[PDB]
Amino acid sequence: EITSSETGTNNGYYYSFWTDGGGQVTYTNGPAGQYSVEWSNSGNFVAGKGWNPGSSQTITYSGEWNPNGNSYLSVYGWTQNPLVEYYIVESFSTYDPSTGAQELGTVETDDGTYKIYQTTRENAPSIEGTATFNQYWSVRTDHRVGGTVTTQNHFDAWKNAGLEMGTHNYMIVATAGYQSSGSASITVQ
Ligand SMILES: [Zn+2]
Ligand SMILES: [Zn+2]
Repeated sequence: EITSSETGTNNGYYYSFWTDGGGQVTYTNGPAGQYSVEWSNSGNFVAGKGWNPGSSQTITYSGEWNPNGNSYLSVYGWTQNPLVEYYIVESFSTYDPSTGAQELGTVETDDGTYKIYQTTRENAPSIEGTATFNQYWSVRTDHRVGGTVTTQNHFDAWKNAGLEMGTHNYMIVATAGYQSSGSASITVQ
């Protein structure tokens, strides 16, 4: 359906499709909370459906995620003032996003354990344009596709660990890839 970056609202869900234009990345909206993405020798992309703005709602999602190479399935979003990109990583394939970060703790929620990390990005694409911003990570120890994410438990754990959150911008269930191929079909319930 679309092959270049776009945001909108479809069947009552915010959607964000971002690609740096590398290889081929194809996104489609489905009924209700559903989206599909297919990608071949991609650059960096992030795609999904959810809310704008995010509250700190309990997310339920279903579907399938079939990467061949580097990909993450995550609750993904932004805060503003301060500018923060955050990830609650449910699965990653061939590359752990927290590589080269101090573990700041763990949080137990939704029948799993998540390792907490903070990174910085310098002169990087953001919802505000080229910027410097912190990235917060919750990375599940037992990878899964589907289930419940109690986002407030992650936000509270990050704040407990001294990681400041801003005003919530969007929050989506995202499929991310980098220099990989794959497909995914995800429904936000
Ligand atoms: Zn995995
Ligand atoms: Zn398992």
